[PDB]
Amino acid sequence: STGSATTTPIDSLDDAYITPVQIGTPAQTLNLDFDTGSSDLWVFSSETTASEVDGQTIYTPSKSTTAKLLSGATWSISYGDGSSSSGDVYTDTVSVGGLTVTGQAVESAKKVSSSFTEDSTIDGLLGLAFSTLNTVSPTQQKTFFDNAKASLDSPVFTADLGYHAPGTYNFGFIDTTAYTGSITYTAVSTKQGFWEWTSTGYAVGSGTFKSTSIDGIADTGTTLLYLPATVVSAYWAQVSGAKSSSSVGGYVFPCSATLPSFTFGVGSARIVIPGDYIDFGPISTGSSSCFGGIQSSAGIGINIFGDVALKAAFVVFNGATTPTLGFASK
Repeated sequence: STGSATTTPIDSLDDAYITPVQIGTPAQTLNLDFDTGSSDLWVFSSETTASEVDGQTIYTPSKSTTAKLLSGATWSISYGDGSSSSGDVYTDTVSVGGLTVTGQAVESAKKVSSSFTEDSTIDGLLGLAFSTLNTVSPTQQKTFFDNAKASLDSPVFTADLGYHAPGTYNFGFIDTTAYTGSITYTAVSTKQGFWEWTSTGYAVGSGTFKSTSIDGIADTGTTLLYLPATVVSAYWAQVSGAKSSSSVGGYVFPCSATLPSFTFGVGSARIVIPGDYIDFGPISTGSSSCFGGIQSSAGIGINIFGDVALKAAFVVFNGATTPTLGFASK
């Protein structure tokens, strides 16, 4: 089997991408944030505290003839940005782009933090990291990809995120028309539960490539590119007037500036992030200070190849017995 679904930016800055997902019988379609940095499929639901729902579409398990309470199971998750959610669990039929999994754990939110309530465009998350990170207790549950894997033509999914445009998540096949040149594959460590890999270096603009190992994760659920402070300083030093602002929370730059590209290495190959992908716009409406899309990871504990980096590439998440990541230009 295969599946193929369009993913659409939630706003004009590509802050996140939503993909329609069919849950239950008859289908209830919710727009979920596919997140290769986490491993829970959770939704706003008829059980979510009413004051914490503000425009989202909810899953109502009582209206699904295939929903079953997973008795005794609870979940609770906290994300790198400080947001969180928790609740109980049903199993139900879940389909993405024509690919159907029966008995998928659907984590029903009883509580969500304010950032989720305040974003009416995201109805939940669909985690695509390794199932060892799933938070369901006392019996950890498998991700959608883990459940679908055996049925897929090939045990892979691909992320093809658009810049200011829709893109595609495919499951079970690699669309050879969706990229240019060849795909370069690189080793993955699953020891932390992430799609963790080692970039071979970077370049700023037309500058010389610096060969240096940068361990980080491929995370579709994080907006920006978070890299070591040395690398980030070298980038922003090429933008006149750019500075790190403690009050804003990272590097800002004059909105009048033209940004240089940023290149990252995948083995001997190179992925170029155009400068315009690094512009996240005014820090507040009408401001001439703009927020940068490359930020320091020094306070995170891990480097993160978020959407800024991934949307410059066609990315293969190879879930074979020994997983690997592939990157191609497009």
